[PDB]
Amino acid sequence: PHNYLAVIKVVGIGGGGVNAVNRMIEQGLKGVEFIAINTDAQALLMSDADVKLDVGRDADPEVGRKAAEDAKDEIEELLRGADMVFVTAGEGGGTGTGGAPVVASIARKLGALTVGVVTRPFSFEGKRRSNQAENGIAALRESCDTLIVIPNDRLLQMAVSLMDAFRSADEVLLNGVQGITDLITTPGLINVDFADVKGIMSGAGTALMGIGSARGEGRSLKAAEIAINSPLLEASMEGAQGVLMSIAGGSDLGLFEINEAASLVQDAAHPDANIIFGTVIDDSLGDEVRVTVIAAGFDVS
Amino acid sequence: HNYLAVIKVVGIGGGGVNAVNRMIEQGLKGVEFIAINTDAQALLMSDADVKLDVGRDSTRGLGAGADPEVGRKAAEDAKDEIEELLRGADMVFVTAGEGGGTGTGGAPVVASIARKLGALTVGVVTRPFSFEGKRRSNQAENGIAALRESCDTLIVIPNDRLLQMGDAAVSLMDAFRSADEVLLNGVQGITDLITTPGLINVDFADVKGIMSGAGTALMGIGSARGEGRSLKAAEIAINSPLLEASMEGAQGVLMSIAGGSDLGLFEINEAASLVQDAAHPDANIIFGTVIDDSLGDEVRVTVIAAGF
Ligand SMILES: Nc1nc2c(ncn2[C@@H]2O[C@H](COP(=O)(O)OP(=O)(O)OP(O)(O)=S)[C@@H](O)[C@H]2O)c(=O)[nH]1
Repeated sequence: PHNYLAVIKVVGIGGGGVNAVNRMIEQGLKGVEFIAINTDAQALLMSDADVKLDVGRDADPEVGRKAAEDAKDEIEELLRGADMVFVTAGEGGGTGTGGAPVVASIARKLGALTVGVVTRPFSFEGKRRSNQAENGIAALRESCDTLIVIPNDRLLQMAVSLMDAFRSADEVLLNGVQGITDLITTPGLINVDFADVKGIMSGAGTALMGIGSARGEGRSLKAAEIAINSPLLEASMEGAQGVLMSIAGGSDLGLFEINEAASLVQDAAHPDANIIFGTVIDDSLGDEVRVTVIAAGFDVS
Repeated sequence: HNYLAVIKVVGIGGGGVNAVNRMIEQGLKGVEFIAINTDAQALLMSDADVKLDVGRDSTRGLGAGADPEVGRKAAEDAKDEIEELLRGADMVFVTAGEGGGTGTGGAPVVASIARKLGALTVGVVTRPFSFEGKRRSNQAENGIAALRESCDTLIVIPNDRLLQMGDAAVSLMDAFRSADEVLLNGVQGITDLITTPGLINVDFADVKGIMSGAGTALMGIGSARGEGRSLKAAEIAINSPLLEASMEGAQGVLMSIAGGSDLGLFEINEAASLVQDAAHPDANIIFGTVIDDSLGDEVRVTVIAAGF
């Protein structure tokens, strides 16, 4: 599936996934195609995504899986020609959890680089029966090139109130897509080869994410140090066999400070890691920079 | 506190969704608008930020047939989904016209979810006009009782009182537009204190303090222009037919006065002094101001009375 404009499709499925996609649209995530797949028969969350599919008209993960399988031909036509496909059921469970692995499985058989994004709920939300959430991860993992896992519990170490906890979760979920897609789609001083992104993420397994932000003097080293040490990475970093790092910032981000952060991440990473590094121009940020680190794979000693 | 409060306004059922459309058309700022209904077509014409169609198999997109139990089940069936839309709100408004199936039965579900999450939860609903018939009146009564259980504060506006206000409504359509406007005035009279304060700043913490667990409430509205406007608008508000002449009895009162950026303390204080004198001798009264540079020489007073 060769392209020089990388075709990136972002699929939100189920109520939480469509809601995640609506937030990306509302925040102006650029360069990707949004697809909203509703999986529930009794309700429909509307969306401004350019492409929409209501497979429900026909809160169990099993119900979502069969609804998605029932619509496999339509989903495939929707995904055909993508170089990369993100799939997420977003926050909360339900039918989207059963549908996401089917979308992933189809994207991968098509040859797209297939990236799942899945959240672990906060421990205080309790647990609905049969271990559903943890079976959704395992199903998603069997059919993704890379599954990015966001353990929401680790956000309470980044003092957090309940509303702040929920909002922090929504924002890091949006970053699990945007951090990577911006690096591919929006030019910075340091640009990356999509084939290198593919070499890092194809068949790579589960990955964790870290984020950091800083302003003013020494901002790049500071934000990179926060990101590399993020509790959301759960110390995945020293074993990771593949590391992707993106620095978003204004047009005036200097080569020297860019290179300082690049050097820090190479020191932090396993000696044998592939490291993909680049920058993103976002003039809306003033003097803030924002760093995303994706750490994929594991040390096998 | 420098805290940025997140406010979500839910309209559920046809009347609630039309009220939310009116809030959007009048430029109410600082809040996210959510529309919930049992009719995919009506929702298509909503301008809300989030639109959720519920009860699709039970109603097949034609509303609850005036049956509140149908509306309750459609909302409850979509509880996890509604909760994920509300997650993160500091304050939630639930607005509807009581008396039909979708709003009557579904509003208490929305409010219970928001309350369980700990958001300050404010209902703003109408009673149907008496000419709509006794079944709608009874259904609304029951829906209001259920909603009151789920809200921190529930503001109830009787549509019958609207007919004693303003000019004689030409037509059913204009009367319901008047209902839309008063539901907007009830939401905006509170949220603009938080989102666009004037000289006397009443913030989210202050509003939570007086509206948490306050119970059933009434509203009055008044506006005037030119010389003596603040005293005039405040007197209209506290005599409002909507307040059912209950200002004297209220032990909790929130008042907001909106005016241009040149609304000054003398004027503000003249209106507050008027309202203090008409209030219960033990009333807790919070006075706040709103900047609204679109108003001209006009000021708008809103009074929320609770604690009877
Ligand atoms: N504010 C406002 N209220 C309305 C409007 N139309 C009707 N109402 C009031 O709202 C009440 C409930 O009507 P409506 O909201 O349309 O029903 P519903 O909740 O959607 O219930 P349904 O599914 O059985 S049709 C009516 O009895 C009437 O008093 C409107 O356009 N704006």
